[PDB]
Amino acid sequence: LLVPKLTASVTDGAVGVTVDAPVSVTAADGVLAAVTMVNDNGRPVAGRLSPDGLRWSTTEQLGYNRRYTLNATALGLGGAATRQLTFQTSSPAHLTMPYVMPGDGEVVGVGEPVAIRFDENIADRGAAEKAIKITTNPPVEGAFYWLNNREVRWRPEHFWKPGTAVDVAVNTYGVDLGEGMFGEDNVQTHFTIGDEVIATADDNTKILTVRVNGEVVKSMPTSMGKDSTPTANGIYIVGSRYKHIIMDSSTYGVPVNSPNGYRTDVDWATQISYSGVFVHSAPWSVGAQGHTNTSHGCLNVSPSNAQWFYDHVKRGDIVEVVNTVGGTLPGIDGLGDWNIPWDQWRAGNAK
Ligand SMILES: *C(=O)[C@@H](C1=N[C@H](C(=O)O)[C@H](SCC(=O)OCCC)[C@@H]1C)[C@@H](C)O
Repeated sequence: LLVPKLTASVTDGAVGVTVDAPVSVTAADGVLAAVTMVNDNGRPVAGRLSPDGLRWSTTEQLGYNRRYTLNATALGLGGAATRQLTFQTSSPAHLTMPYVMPGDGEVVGVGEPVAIRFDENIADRGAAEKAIKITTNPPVEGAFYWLNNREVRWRPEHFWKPGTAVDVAVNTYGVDLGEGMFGEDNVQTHFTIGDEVIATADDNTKILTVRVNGEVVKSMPTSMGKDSTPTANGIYIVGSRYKHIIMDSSTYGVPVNSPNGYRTDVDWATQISYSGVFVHSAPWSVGAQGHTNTSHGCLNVSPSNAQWFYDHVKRGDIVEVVNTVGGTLPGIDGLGDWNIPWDQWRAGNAK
């Protein structure tokens, strides 16, 4: 003797409906005979009705600042039911776009953190972290930590195991990231951890030793930072690499015209900190390399050793500098994540 029932995921009259989720309508004691959704201009949204006729759902992205009208009719054996629902979606003050590293499909070293950089300051860090789904295989515990107002990083306690798949789903579209700011879009990346490559620069020997899966494969005489501009000790993540680059001290805050400044074109340069530490070709210091520290902070090595390093070291490999007269690389450098104690990194700084 029964009347079909409709259940929609939105209510007639709702405002600030968030656009992170599809809109659905379900029939009970009947099936769906017509479902249309239309924006404020009359333009159809459309979606998919399940084969059994019980569940309809939008299949495309719904937009910010829209007024949508949903019409639905369920026919039962015991009669009909029609509903019309009109609702408004979120109206952002601003949009932020995330950027993920490392690159999709890349193979990286064991020190590569997952990085989500937003193009605006994030007022609700908690909401951002909750929108980011990380899958690891083999599964391994990790945690988020913020390097600044825009960039959050995720990593395990220890260096990744080689062969780990890492999947990163940044599901920020439709999510309120605080003070009126909503994600511009979703982004996705997937990467894999490659060989373990750790290079150690010991100031006691002035040798940079590259170890691949625990074996020494290269031993590089090096000249590090002179006593007045020493190389900071600690763990550096390998970033980008250049056949040649102009090193401009202005990039890192220091005027070229200034006393500690510089502008020099160099070869075979591998970046290991945002503060501007590189491993690079230094033909002028070949005689100092292995003996005395002469640089601004860079790991000077021979031209063939620098090119070797460019060819054999990858994004996410590790350089550890030890025994220098300098301090420790900042944990928030950009490439100094591993210098923050796990207890502190785990507890995070979302609040
Ligand atoms: C390589 O020599 C680079 C260079 N490395 C350092 C560094 O270790 O930061 C310098 S000096 C920055 C500083 O504040 O030193 C203390 C002196 C008061 C610079 C970034 C260049 C060629 O990229």
